[PDB]
Amino acid sequence: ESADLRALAKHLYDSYIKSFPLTKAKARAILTGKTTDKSPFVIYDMNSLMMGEDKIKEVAIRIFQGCQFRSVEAVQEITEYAKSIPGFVNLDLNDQVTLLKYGVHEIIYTMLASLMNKDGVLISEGQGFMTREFLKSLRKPFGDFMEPKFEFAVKFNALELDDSDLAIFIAVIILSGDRPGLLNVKPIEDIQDNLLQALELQLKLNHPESSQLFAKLLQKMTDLRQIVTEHVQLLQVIKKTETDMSLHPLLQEIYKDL
Ligand SMILES: *c1ccc([N+](=O)[O-])cc1C(=O)Nc1ccc(C(N)=O)cc1
Ligand SMILES: CCCCCCCCC(=O)O
Repeated sequence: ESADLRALAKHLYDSYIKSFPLTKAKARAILTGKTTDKSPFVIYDMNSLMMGEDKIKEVAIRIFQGCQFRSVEAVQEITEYAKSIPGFVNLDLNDQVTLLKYGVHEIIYTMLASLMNKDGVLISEGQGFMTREFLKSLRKPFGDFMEPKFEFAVKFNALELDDSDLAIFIAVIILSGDRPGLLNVKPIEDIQDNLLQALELQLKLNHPESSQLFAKLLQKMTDLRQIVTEHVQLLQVIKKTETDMSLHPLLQEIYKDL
């Protein structure tokens, strides 16, 4: 019944709003100049960077650590959203951990796109805006850290998803079931099947003139999978380049053996 899928969609959107404080709708209002929201301070060089902590350890490292800790914050919100996905907390505890371990970066980036346009990314819960060129201008290893996220976000944002779409899409991601190590795959797939049904109906209702958006959105799951695997290699590069730099353990466990 369509009715139960709508209720699932409504449930997930509600928990998404409750777990993610900077929605795509707010981020768009911030990025496009709307009077519901206030203007970000735009970091685009070192000096504007050094005025940012007024208004909102070398430069590239300082930024990379803020990105690092800003990532843990996202994992916490994602983990809290996950708990609301019906059936998730009833799964084998070890499979929960595995679903999160693998899903978290594909969801963090997917929701991260909401904060991006081709020019840069919202930072410090939308109060800041660090330009894409300033990030690309950073020293050798960190200079290329965020570029592939921007490239993805540009293509992803072209789908023009709203938060109510993303809430279901993100749940679909978490409940994959093709994740390595999963002890009991069938109840995960039963959940994902319901979510995908929910996602599909949601996209047809919310984007009726958007042909095959459902298919096109699932295909984007390929780009996410690429980003995450690409992202871990540059992590290993920096751990060996900067012996002195400390990756958060919560994040370390995410990359442990992929
Ligand atoms: C930055 C630097 C390092 C890592 N990492 O080793 O996992 C991750 C990041 C990163 O993506 N940080 C981030 C993600 C999402 C947001 C957000 N949605 O606001 C902020 C920062
Ligand atoms: C999106 C919040 C991040 C705060 C500033 C830290 C830099 C992270 C980034 O470049 O995305």
